[PDB]
Amino acid sequence: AQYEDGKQYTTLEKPVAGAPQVLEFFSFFCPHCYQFEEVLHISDNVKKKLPEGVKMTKYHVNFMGGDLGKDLTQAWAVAMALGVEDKVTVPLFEGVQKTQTIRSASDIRDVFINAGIKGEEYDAAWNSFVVKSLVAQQEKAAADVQLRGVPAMFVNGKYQLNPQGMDTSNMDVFVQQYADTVKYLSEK
Repeated sequence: AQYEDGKQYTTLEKPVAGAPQVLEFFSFFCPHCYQFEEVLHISDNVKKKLPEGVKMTKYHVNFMGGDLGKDLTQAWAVAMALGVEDKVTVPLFEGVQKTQTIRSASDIRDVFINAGIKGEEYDAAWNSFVVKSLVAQQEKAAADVQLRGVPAMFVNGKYQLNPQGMDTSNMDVFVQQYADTVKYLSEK
């Protein structure tokens, strides 16, 4: 076939019922994730090729960066609650990997403040049970597929993207192949 199990994707031997249709995992400590976001715009280009009626979910993970890694998962929960993913994703990545000015929860907080979220609103979200449940969701979803590496994408809780098995001579071609694969798996 042109799309083969083991090549552009792998199949989970343990299916995840009720899973989000497109589920993506990342970490702000994850260098390929930085590439995926800043240089490749993977999530974007995937959505651009997905059918209608498709919803797209992105979760942060705890297993990188220890204490600050977890703070970041709670911050991403806040980001999701306030609908401000698109205002903090780039400064969080750059703050962690480029400038290295993110060293504590407070530095994470400054990113939101500078991006215009109000201190009051941020702290309220940060401490809210709506956010706690959203942290639980992020952890549960990762647990459901026994996740040990990011970046990672799952389709219908059944197929996992396999970027290693795609050509990387050309960034644009890598992206369109990646996205087309998601679309194929989507219609499976």
